[PDB]
Amino acid sequence: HMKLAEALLRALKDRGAQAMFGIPGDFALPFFKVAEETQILPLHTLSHEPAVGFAADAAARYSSTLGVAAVTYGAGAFNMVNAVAGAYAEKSPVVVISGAPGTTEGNAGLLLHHQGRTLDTQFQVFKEITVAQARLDDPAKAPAEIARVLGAARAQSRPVYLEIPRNMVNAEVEPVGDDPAWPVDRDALAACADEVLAAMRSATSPVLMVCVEVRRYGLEAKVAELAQRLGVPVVTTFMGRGLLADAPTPPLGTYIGVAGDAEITRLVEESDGLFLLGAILSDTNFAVSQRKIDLRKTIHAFDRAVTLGYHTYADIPLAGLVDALLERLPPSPHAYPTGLQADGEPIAPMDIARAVNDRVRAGQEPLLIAADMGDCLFTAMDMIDAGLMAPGYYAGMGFGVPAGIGAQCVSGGKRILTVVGDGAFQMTGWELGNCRRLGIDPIVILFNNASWEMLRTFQPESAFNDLDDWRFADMAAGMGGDGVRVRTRAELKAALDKAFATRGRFQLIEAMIPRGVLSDTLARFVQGQ
Amino acid sequence: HMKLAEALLRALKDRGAQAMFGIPGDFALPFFKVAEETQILPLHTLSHEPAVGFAADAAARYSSTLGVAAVTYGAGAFNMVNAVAGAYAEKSPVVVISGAPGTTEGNAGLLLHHQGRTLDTQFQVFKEITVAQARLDDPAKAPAEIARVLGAARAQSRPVYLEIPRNMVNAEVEPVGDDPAWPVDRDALAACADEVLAAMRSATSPVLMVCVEVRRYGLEAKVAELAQRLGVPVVTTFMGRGLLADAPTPPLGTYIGVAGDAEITRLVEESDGLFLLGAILSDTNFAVSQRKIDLRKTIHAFDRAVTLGYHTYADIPLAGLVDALLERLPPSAYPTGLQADGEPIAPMDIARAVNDRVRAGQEPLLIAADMGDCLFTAMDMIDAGLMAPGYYAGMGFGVPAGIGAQCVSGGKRILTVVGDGAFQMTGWELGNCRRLGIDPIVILFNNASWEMLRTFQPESAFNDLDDWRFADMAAGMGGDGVRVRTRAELKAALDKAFATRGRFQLIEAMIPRGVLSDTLARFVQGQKRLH
Amino acid sequence: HMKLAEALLRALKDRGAQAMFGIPGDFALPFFKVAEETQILPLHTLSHEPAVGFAADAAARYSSTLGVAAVTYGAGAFNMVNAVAGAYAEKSPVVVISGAPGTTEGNAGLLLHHQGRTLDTQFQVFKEITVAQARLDDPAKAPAEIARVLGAARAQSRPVYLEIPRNMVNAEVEPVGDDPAWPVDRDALAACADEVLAAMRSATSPVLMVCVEVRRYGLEAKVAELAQRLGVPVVTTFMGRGLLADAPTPPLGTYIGVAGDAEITRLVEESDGLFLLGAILSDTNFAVSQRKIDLRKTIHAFDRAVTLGYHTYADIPLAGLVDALLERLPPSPHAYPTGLQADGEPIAPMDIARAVNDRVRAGQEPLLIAADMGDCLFTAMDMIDAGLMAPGYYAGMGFGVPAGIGAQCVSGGKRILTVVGDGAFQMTGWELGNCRRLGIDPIVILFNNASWEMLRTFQPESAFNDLDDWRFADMAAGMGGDGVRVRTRAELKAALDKAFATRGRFQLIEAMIPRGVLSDTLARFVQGQ
Ligand SMILES: Cc1ncc(Cc2csc(CCOP(=O)(O)OP(=O)(O)O)c2C)c(N)n1
Ligand SMILES: Cc1ncc(Cc2csc(CCOP(=O)(O)OP(=O)(O)O)c2C)c(N)n1
Ligand SMILES: Cc1ncc(Cc2csc(CCOP(=O)(O)OP(=O)(O)O)c2C)c(N)n1
Ligand SMILES: O=C(O)C(=O)Cc1ccccc1
Ligand SMILES: O=C(O)C(=O)Cc1ccccc1
Ligand SMILES: O=C(O)C(=O)Cc1ccccc1
Ligand SMILES: O=C(O)C(=O)Cc1ccccc1
Ligand SMILES: O=C(O)C(=O)Cc1ccccc1
Ligand SMILES: O=C(O)C(=O)Cc1ccccc1
Ligand SMILES: [Mg+2]
Ligand SMILES: [Mg+2]
Ligand SMILES: [Mg+2]
Repeated sequence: HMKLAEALLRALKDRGAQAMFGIPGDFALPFFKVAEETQILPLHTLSHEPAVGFAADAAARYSSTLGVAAVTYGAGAFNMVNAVAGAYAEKSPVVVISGAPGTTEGNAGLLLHHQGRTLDTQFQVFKEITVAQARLDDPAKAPAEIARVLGAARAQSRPVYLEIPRNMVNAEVEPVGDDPAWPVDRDALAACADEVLAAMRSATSPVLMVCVEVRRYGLEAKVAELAQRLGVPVVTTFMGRGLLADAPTPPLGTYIGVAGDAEITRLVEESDGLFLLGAILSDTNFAVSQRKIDLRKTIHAFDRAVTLGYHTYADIPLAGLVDALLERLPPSPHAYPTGLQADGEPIAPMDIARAVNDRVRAGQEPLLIAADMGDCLFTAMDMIDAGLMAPGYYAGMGFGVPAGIGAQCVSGGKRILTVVGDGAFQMTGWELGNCRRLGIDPIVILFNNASWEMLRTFQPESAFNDLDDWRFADMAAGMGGDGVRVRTRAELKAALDKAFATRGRFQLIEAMIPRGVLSDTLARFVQGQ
Repeated sequence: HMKLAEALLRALKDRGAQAMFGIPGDFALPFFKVAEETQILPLHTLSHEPAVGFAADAAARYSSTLGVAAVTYGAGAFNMVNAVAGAYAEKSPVVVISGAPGTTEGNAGLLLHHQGRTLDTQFQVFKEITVAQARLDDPAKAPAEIARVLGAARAQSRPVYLEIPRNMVNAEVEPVGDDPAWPVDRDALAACADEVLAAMRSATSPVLMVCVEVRRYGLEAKVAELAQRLGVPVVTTFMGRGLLADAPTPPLGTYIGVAGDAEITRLVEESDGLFLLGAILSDTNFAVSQRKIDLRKTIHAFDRAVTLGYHTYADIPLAGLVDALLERLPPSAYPTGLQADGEPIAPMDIARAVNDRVRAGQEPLLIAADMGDCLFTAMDMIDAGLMAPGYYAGMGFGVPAGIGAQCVSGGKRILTVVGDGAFQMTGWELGNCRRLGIDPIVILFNNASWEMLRTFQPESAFNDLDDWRFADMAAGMGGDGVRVRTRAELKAALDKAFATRGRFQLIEAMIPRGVLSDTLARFVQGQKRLH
Repeated sequence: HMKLAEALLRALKDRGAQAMFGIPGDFALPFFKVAEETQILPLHTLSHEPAVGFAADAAARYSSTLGVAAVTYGAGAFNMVNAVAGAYAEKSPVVVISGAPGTTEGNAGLLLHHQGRTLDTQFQVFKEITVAQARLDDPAKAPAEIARVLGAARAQSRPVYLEIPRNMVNAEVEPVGDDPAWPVDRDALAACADEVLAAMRSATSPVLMVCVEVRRYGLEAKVAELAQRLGVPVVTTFMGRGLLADAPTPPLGTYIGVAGDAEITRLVEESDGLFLLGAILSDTNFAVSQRKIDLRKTIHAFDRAVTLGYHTYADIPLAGLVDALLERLPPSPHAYPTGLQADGEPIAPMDIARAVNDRVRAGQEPLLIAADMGDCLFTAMDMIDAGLMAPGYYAGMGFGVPAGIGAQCVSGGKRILTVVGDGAFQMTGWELGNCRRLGIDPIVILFNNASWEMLRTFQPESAFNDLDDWRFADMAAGMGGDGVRVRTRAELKAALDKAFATRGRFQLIEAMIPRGVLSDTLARFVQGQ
């Protein structure tokens, strides 16, 4: 036997969790107390719950494991609905742990601070944005519930929800067992793999298109081998940008329809054997298509199913399929913008892409990139990376900075490059004030165009997309980092070199960008939509 | 523009409805008044709501069309839940029409007679046993709703629910248009047909097994042609007994595993190309198997889907698949000898009697059977089709079904087989024959017992029933009854029943307790294994 | 420990159940086996499930206790929805026990005979017509579930639902404990009783109107004492006809608005202190009011609440209130149609009322009366009785005959008088064929007018209300009873005398009644509606 809170933390750690992010409240104090005193999982606090969710999500994307977000009842949990809905959409297994009233509280005739219409209102809301839930209000059942919920998060790669009455944190329970098993029919898998391979082999111009699930289930290496053995080109989706960064043979590029490279777009759209491997069928990934794409003519492996030839194979895990394909195969690109003119001219999005890329070509091992939504994301699309995480489908802003924070918190010393615009920084960039206590020194390039540019690009006439010029670099000092505003390419270049040479605190390079000055990609992308 | 009730009755007739069965109640009197006056559909009344449902259901089964059951709010509707769940389970499109309180009633601080906990309670209940429902409380929208709902009933071949406030019965509305269109992807259909056909051709011993949907969608003639072009034997499921009764080449037989003909069973379970066409995967159809059949290795077309090779093709209508297959293909013993002596009557003697008449020239009658040894015996009868609750297995279906079918059979007589247990539930409906202008022949297997249950658990006393003199009670209901105890009397009684028209003919056959068809005996043991 | 089925039967018996009615099916065989071999509760089978429900309901109304109805999965249970919905409406605590597939059945890839869309479909349907439900699929929990469900049936006086997987019938469990307790605030009760008494004392013409709950909770004797101590007249509702039959001072009559006695109607409608004690606020009870009745000006005690003076007292049990009123009070009629002319003239409804009433006045102790819906009920309204049960609010037909059967099954030798019309007899009158095996000999007076008269009375023009003339008396013999058709008052009188003098089998007096010939009450009642 052991305390329930302790059994839970150990169960998470046993399943790969590397840390726990959170913000306490009276309902969660007992649980945080156990998390801090046991130190089973490193405890990192943030300033506002959205960042807690985003960071757990990034830690999960970074290591392809479970992310852990702990909050208090109501004020905490409801403040994380947006980040969780986003993790659900982009299939990131974030474990939401919320404190709640004790099992005997609420029967005094009084309404309790933080509750919704009913004490169960919060549970009801999270049912909508998670794949499994459990209220750990029965010691006898807790272990099975925990294994069931965490088991679901790992299999479905989506968020789960655990509610812990505060009087149960220290209740004695048996250790948590293994995840329930999800049966897989060997004959179905065999047949599916046989039909998929045959479809790829009969195609004249086959294309392997990789997306999120490839990372979620840790299949990047195996999938590079599959492309290798099949002898076909690999292209990522917009959502899947950054996949196979460590592959001996990198993908040919990223498919962005009318907004991406013309040859990749033609290769993808004219393919008679397009294998959408673990892809989200989103507008962001396919609405930008120049020529209407017939999804029914593709091979689609997603959500533990495989569809092709107008029919679906149920209960087929991506990992199982990849292994099955490999077993049947015997052993055995778009240019990056470069050459930045570090002079006295104004900074444009692509100049930032060039600066980054030039240091790498010059010898700097690339950095994993965390990106927020805005032109910063369409610009990162042309950056050299060691992986990339961004809200490519949910597209909610605020992800960038806390994602870089969460990822670096578990990166074992490797720095994370963060790209975010002024609108997004206003929302959550402030979380950087926590870098000192957390012990990380991310490099953040803030695209300051004093505007919600993407929206102006969408509806140029409106005035509400105008924003003041916040002196983000001047405020960096107050949050404990080094901030520098840059207006010229030479200042940009120099600032970037200083940032990389300076560790110990966050480096905010505030890049002044004129309104109307965008990356090549964004413009066309918007019009495509 | 026209009255809602009238627009509904026309929409029902436009879709093949042939009659409306029902029992009235104050909340429905208006609706019934219109029906009676407009005569858009013959209005047949019965004694108890369960029969209303079964008859409407039998009528839909007989003509492969919609069935219409009209009842009153609460006391009427709720009393039909069992028949509707059964029609749902057995894919019969029964259209339930219920009278309801006026759109303004129930706002005087008072509860209304017949209502459930809430006025919407009945609606919530029916959502569980219907594929679509609609409360016709908006004249502007009634037409389109009638269309959506009746269309779902037709496409999915299951029951639907229509709730009519009594102050809406005579409300002006536009006429009802066509059902919405469920467009089928031609490319998917093509891929599906090609794969199914390839599988059938690569099999060395293919078998086409037909079940309910074949009749529901009126595909019997096309399936018989399909089998011919494919050159494959046709077998029915237990539920499908009676299918292709009027085909040039009838099915080889009916599969019932350990309880059926050993040859048919062998053919079915050894097949490397078992095509389950419109089949319900029920314990009644397959838990009888000699050896567990691996259903994932069959070709299964059911509920607008087609599964084979461990994958499924969604949105593929059974009729669409049959036609697709036919476009890819170029054209190309019953028990007898009743010994009419003084020996007691056993179930099989009854099949022999029925079959000898057919062999001597009698055109076979369609059979309506209830659940009990009557059904298992009917498995051995020559028929012009047969309807029974072979999956839901709910008793009481027998007599009402026979009645419902004969009401729409344009003169053809229906033979009904039923046990004493089931007759006690709905056999009494025969008292409506005169008024309905029908005279069905009813063979009542009377063993003073719930014999099928005794077979499951012989040690129990509660299966011993009293002896009711059903034949003696026939007269009071307007029919001719005769109780038979010997095989000779059985034979005489049957000839007289066929020779006598104008009144329903009831032949009450006394079967000794503990005497049951081998089929029933083996079926029960077969099912027991599943516990 | 003991077998679950056995624990359940004992729990029912401990709570007053006197019998179990049912029809088996393979899913329920194991349970019926236990019921028959243990004989904890006498087992009575019927022919069709509707009668099972109606009979359980009557047994419950008869002894003011729990009624027990046992059926098989699907074909059995769904066939009882109407009788159960009726018991729910008229507040009769019928315990529905249904057999179901074993906990491990249904996982073989096969659909199971009797199931609805899903295995849980039946459970879902019964939730709509019961106050509590439980699937006894966990031996550990079974005892608590049983006590919770049966506890709810007794407190709320409505049907409950128990589903028993067949593989659980013989599972070992601990004996069932007591019902969970439903707290009652002493101060609230005290205040409520004080305000009610004061309202009755300040009224100039107070009227105590009794309805169903008075019988359901066994308050007839105590309520007669209350009227006695308060010094006020007692009138029943239409639904409550038959209440206080054993009261030293019988009620003044039954309130049926424009369809009842004029003086009772005036007394009720002009009352400044109308106490609706345990009444159903139905159209059948109040829509017949001559003068619109302001329910808000009344005192209403129903469903564990009391409303008066535009306000409601929650959680006030009727029994508690009656006891409270009694504690604050120190110690201390409409004529019956009679004189039947037993001559050669045709039989009319009221003649039947007179025949019955004359035997009683002549010395025959009245019989409890079971009535179906139709003119038979409006006629029984003018009969002398030892109590009366009828679907006075739900108004569903088919209740009559099986109700008389169920009641007599638990009447300990007392005969039950049943009144039913031809339409209703066609539905369930056939259940009489079971009287011999069950050992009862009810007297049944069938009003044969070859018609659904009530409906013709409602819409005279229609032809579909015409019915053939079934020779019910001629068919009685086949069901093992004595049947006699009567056309003249002299035949009626004589038939009734023969019936009472003949015990050993059911006596069916088929009274031929001309169409259009009704009781006085029905005509006006219909027009009132
Ligand atoms: C939580 C949330 N609220 C609003 C929006 C809607 C939006 C999509 S893009 C954008 C403008 C972003 O301006 P930014 O300075 O960050 O970068 P840039 O456009 O290149 O100038 C907004 C407000 C989203 N996606 N999420
Ligand atoms: C509405 C309903 N309630 C109970 C049952 C359960 C049952 C299945 S079989 C059977 C006995 C039938 O006796 P019967 O005399 O009719 O025929 P036979 O067995 O050959 O003697 C019962 C009670 C079903 N299926 N449906
Ligand atoms: C289950 C159910 N279905 C229909 C109805 C609707 C109805 C209310 S009254 C009546 C006619 C009854 O004729 P009966 O011969 O029984 O007695 P009488 O009218 O005096 O001639 C019907 C059909 C109800 N209430 N319940
Ligand atoms: O601890 C919290 O989350 C709070 O909001 C503080 C608090 C605690 C109890 C009542 C009101 C506020
Ligand atoms: O999740 C994303 O946003 C991705 O693009 C996938 C990914 C995540 C982390 C490193 C590389 C790719
Ligand atoms: O018409 C019906 O369905 C009835 O049950 C008759 C009725 C109508 C109004 C109140 C009570 C009974
Ligand atoms: O619906 C049934 O019970 C069947 O067995 C199908 C059927 C119905 C009518 C005639 C032939 C087959
Ligand atoms: O026992 C019952 O309730 C039945 O309906 C009999 C039965 C049992 C198993 C399959 C089909 C019918
Ligand atoms: O429940 C009813 O129908 C009543 O009228 C109440 C009643 C029941 C049994 C005996 C006396 C009164
Ligand atoms: Mg901006
Ligand atoms: Mg029998
Ligand atoms: Mg009548």
